[PDB]
Amino acid sequence: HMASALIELKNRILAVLNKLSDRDTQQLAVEELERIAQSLSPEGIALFLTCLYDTDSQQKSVVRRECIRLVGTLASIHGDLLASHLPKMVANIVKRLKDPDSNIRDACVESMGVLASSIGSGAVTTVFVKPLFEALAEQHKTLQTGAAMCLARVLECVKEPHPPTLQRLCPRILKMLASPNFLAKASLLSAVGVMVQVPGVVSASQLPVLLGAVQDELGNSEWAVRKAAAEALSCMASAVGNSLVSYRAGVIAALESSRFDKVKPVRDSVTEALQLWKAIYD
Repeated sequence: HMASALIELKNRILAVLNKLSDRDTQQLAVEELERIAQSLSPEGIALFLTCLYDTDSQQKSVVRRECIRLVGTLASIHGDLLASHLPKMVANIVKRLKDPDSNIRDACVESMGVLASSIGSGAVTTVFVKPLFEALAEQHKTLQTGAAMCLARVLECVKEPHPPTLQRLCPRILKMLASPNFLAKASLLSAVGVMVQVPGVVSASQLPVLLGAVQDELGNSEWAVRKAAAEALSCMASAVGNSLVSYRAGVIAALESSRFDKVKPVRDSVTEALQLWKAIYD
């Protein structure tokens, strides 16, 4: 009775998902799919997700771009009633972090924001972050650059950020910054820039350690990692400057050197940061 309804649901969904391939029908098709998603049982949800997870797999770009968006769109329509699926959902977005396609990457980040804001205190935040760390541990660049961007988007969107679980994170970030086989330092630096702006993510006692870590990447030989390092320093200035006044002399000294950098984008970045660290009073 219900089970044959689900087969008929699948049929209706598949019928629309094929309209995502043709480009003139693409938005008709998403609109249809969002309408299908608005009226849906628990079991209809699970079926719908299923369909998204399969069509996710590796066959055309616009299609999996849009299936990733709809994982997001689901979350924002149903909130908590969709909560126990969160792990399969996260797992299925992280899987696509591997594609060296920035359209997919953008979709993946965006959806993770939506998930984080829409769905569900406590170790809800665990179910989002563990997969990203496992991703950052894997040795691919495309993957760890993207997991870095998701990690940022997630922390600034998460509705109820358990600080305890979030504060056990800074140790592993330090470790990834220290290692010289970490392939994504520039993006991970960016993420630190966001994380210090997010109340409750970095305990004040870990800020100084992390400032060291960041300031050391002004000596990296990837110029994009040095640029990112300056930028992260600017972020810590306007965000937590006054928390770090003791270290101010240090940072300005570092940057007074770094501003002579061979590479204009590094100079330009170091310049903004220097002015900002010079601007702290409070």
